[PDB]
Amino acid sequence: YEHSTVMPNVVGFPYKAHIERPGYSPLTLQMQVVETSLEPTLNLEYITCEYKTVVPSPYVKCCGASECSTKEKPDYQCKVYTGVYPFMWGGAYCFCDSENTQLSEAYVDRSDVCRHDHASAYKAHTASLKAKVRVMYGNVNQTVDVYVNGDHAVTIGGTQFIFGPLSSAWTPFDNKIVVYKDEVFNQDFPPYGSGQPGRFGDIQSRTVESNDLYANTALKLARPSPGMVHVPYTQTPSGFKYWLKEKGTALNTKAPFGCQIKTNPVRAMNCAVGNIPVSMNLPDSAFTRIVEAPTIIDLTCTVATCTHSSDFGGVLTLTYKTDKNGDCSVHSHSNVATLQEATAKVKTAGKVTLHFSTASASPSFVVSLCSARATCSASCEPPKDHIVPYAASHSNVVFPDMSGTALSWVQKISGGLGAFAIGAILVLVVVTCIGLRR
Amino acid sequence: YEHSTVMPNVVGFPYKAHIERPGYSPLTLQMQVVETSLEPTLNLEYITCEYKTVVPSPYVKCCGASECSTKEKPDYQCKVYTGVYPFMWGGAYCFCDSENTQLSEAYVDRSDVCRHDHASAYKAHTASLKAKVRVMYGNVNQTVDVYVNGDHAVTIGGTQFIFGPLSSAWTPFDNKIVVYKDEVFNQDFPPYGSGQPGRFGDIQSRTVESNDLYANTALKLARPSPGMVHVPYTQTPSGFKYWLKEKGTALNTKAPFGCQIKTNPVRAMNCAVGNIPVSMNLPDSAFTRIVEAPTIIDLTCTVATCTHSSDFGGVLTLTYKTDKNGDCSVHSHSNVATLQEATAKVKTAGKVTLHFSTASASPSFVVSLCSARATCSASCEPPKDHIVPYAASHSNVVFPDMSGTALSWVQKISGGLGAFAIGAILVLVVVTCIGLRR
Ligand SMILES: *[C@@H]1O[C@H](CO)[C@@H](O[C@@H]2O[C@H](CO)[C@@H](O[C@@H]3O[C@H](CO)[C@@H](O)[C@H](O)[C@@H]3O)[C@H](O)[C@H]2NC(C)=O)[C@H](O)[C@H]1NC(C)=O
Ligand SMILES: *[C@@H]1O[C@H](CO)[C@@H](O[C@@H]2O[C@H](CO)[C@@H](O[C@@H]3O[C@H](CO)[C@@H](O)[C@H](O)[C@@H]3O)[C@H](O)[C@H]2NC(C)=O)[C@H](O)[C@H]1NC(C)=O
Ligand SMILES: *[C@@H]1O[C@H](CO)[C@@H](O[C@@H]2O[C@H](CO)[C@@H](O[C@@H]3O[C@H](CO)[C@@H](O)[C@H](O)[C@@H]3O)[C@H](O)[C@H]2NC(C)=O)[C@H](O)[C@H]1NC(C)=O
Ligand SMILES: *[C@@H]1O[C@H](CO)[C@@H](O[C@@H]2O[C@H](CO)[C@@H](O[C@@H]3O[C@H](CO)[C@@H](O)[C@H](O)[C@@H]3O)[C@H](O)[C@H]2NC(C)=O)[C@H](O)[C@H]1NC(C)=O
Repeated sequence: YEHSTVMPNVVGFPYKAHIERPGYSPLTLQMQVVETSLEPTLNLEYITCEYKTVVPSPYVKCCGASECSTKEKPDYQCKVYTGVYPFMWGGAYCFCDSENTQLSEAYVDRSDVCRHDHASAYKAHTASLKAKVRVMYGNVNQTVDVYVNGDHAVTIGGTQFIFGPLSSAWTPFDNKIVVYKDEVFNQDFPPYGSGQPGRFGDIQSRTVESNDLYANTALKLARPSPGMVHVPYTQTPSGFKYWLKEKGTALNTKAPFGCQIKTNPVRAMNCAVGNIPVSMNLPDSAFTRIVEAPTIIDLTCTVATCTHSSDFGGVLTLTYKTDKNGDCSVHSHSNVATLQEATAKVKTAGKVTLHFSTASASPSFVVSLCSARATCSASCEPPKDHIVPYAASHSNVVFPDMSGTALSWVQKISGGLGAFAIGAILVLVVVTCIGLRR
Repeated sequence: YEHSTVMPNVVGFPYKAHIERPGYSPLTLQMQVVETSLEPTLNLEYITCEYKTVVPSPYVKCCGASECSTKEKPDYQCKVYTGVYPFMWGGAYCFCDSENTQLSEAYVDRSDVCRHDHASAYKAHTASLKAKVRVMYGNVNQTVDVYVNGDHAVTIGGTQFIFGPLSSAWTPFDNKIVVYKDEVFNQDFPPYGSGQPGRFGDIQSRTVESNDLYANTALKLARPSPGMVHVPYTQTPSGFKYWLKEKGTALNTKAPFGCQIKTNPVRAMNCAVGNIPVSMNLPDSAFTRIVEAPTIIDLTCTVATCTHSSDFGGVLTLTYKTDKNGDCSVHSHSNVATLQEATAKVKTAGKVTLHFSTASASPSFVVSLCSARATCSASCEPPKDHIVPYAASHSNVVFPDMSGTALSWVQKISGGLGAFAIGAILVLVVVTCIGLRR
């Protein structure tokens, strides 16, 4: 028996579906979303880590000269000075007083611990939703892992379940992403090969193990002081170490809809948005023939107490007359009130109790026990607690019924005004007819 | 010196850009797309391969009964038969005449070579382009590998190049893709866990190493014949073997725009569509001071022969008076004609020759030698060869100049008719003015 439904994408909300086969007693399912996971698709752009400047020892040439040699090193620098007269602890070598040269050399390189501490720059698009649902009906429990898209069928006790694509297409990750350890940032990073010194991305590597490196950190050599051997240099500080202390905010403490961001793999979890269509296919063994089900007649519904609070703040009583004692399925056909239980024990005593949760001043809904029906109306008083540590258990519907107190007053006033207008129109029509018949 | 341009995405087309700095002599670059690659993004769905049926030896219970036991195996079928009386070569065992029992057991499993011969079912989206552009100018000649999007800057001899995103967003891969060896198929495969027996996807595995397996081949057991031990069964043949014989076509021999499809990784190469914006940043050492370059005056452009064919079938001549000899940078400012060379040696003899390729009956373009200018117009005759094995070297513009023979005839006829109409209008105006003056 094929069936379909639409259920909210809220974690912990006890959705109940009612299936009415005409040759069998009604059946009630319960589906709950234990966990979700919004998995995006990532493409690595480059990898940034702190750099490490390498300064080889100077080559002081005594009584001669040396020439600069170019090399293919990241941000390589080389210069030759003239007129150096160095000194050491024992004395001063380079016997020639003035005709000596010193060759300074330096270049940048990736750090030693870059494999353990680096920031990745990604591109995020086309998120894929994956969920873990709990399905319980009849006497079968289970929890399953289902991809939320129209092409994954999972069977739970002979029933084939297909969870349709999510209603919305909203993702909390922008096009460009920077990932560091366990934090995700919505950042716009410079393109590869065009990084600026002192800021994020001064040195960039295509991959952790990639040999190629692009470095732009304004390394500049200076002339050594007289009578010294030190190879002076200057360089703008690391851009990664600066970005560490001035990155600002995150996405963990910034994401909308109250969903946590994690890493490895990057994903946003338990993130309440949209609706999830569901398609089923049940075998004949799930239902019970109508002859076995108890026969219920003369169903009347009364409400003892009501309080439109987050938890189940209502009590329901049903009176009936039965021939045998068995099991019925209880369902509410409107989303203004949600029943706590899905089955009840019908007995010859003719009285059962139910719990429901509502969020309107005056609810009106029809409840069914096995095959019977009954219309319930009640007056609910507001609660007293200001704040509670648990989520809402109702569908958040506030508009009262047309038979409520406020709507009754509105109806009475509008009826009086309409009666006055009708009398006015009748008098005017009578006068016009009398005038025209003259 | 920042510059920007737009160059076609055609392999082998010799695009030349003209950079005219106000303080320096003009420059002509040459860019060429040697190779192109279009890489989609794939998400593996499952793996399919030929199955193998495992039939354990029957358990014949002499003088007794046996009971079937359920197991968690892919497509497990077990049945118990009564009244069997097996036989062997020497004699029949199970002494009891009819109180025997045989237990038939069978189940299906992944084949032995499924790790070597299998087809992957992907989902392809958000293709990314990548090219290999050869850039040559002055004394620079190099080939670079570039990502064709606004986020990769590559330095060629001191100049920064940023190749913008492709103009169009056309990709030849549908949403769903099936890959086999070196062939890509545009196919719609059944969802995981809902495969049908006999067709593609009868057995599905989430990954080649994944332990779980979904199998649905309609394996059914039958009662053994009297006096034999054989465990009969019937099964729908493999779906992979049907698919290999009824897959139909491919994408290698079906893709538009004449672009080859290759596998490992999945990619479409040399696929001519759209335009590639190019951004540049040149240093001041590439140009030459206008004082050093020769001065050109009294430039006349005369066309010797023209034939609007695919190759460079036009010969051009330039006459000039120059003070000193050096190098110039020729260029054509209209895409009607495409020159072959981007540099000519000027001499005191005042005569240089150039080749161009055009595809219109009567072209009209303005050519510039260093800083001079000249307008060229010529009459071209069609070529006789019907088919040639090389691509067109022109921009394929056919509309002739307003000075061409056909448009000259049109202009003359329209002018005659307009003169007639103007004369008639004047006659009518004079007549009506005289009439109104009375
Ligand atoms: C031992 O110490 C003496 C100290 O003078 C060194 O003699 C010096 O040798 C250099 C290299 O041959 C000379 O430089 C040359 O200078 C001329 C100009 O006169 C120039 O044309 C050459 O190209 C070269 O640069 C230097 O003049 C000379 N000293 C003097 C005072 O003339 C000698 O090289 C040392 N030997 C060793 C093994 O250390
Ligand atoms: C379907 O399976 C789930 C999970 O096994 C069942 O939920 C489990 O319900 C039992 C009680 O019926 C829970 O045990 C008790 O939980 C309370 C929670 O405060 C704890 O204080 C007690 O010490 C005791 O452990 C159990 O925790 C709970 N499991 C989970 C994961 O929530 C569910 O009841 C099953 N369906 C049916 C119809 O039984
Ligand atoms: C040697 O051969 C004799 C053949 O007579 C075997 O005796 C057979 O033993 C089995 C033991 O299970 C008897 O089966 C039983 O049959 C009764 C009545 O049908 C049934 O109610 C029980 O549930 C059980 O199935 C079988 O009747 C009996 N054959 C007879 C009495 O003719 C003996 O087991 C053999 N010894 C071996 C194989 O070691
Ligand atoms: C700019 O540099 C490229 C390479 O960096 C030059 O490409 C060269 O192109 C010519 C022909 O287009 C190649 O010569 C060919 O060699 C093969 C070898 O079998 C021969 O069969 C052909 O008939 C032809 O002679 C040459 O190898 C190639 N240079 C390479 C690959 O290094 C290009 O010519 C340069 N630009 C200019 C204006 O010279």
